[PDB]
Amino acid sequence: RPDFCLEPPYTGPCKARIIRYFYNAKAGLCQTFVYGGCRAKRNNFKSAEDCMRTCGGA
Repeated sequence: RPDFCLEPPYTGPCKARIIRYFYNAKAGLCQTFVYGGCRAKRNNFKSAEDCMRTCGGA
């Protein structure tokens, strides 16, 4: 798994409330977080399947 899967979710400095998935490497699962709308990092996915495909295992 790519190293970016280990990074914490990044809301960023914008003020929107957009629900996105991130890979929680401590839990081994994709979970939701609030993205602010700009300056997304790589551990930020629009769907659970893309998140799991990119960063999981079981």
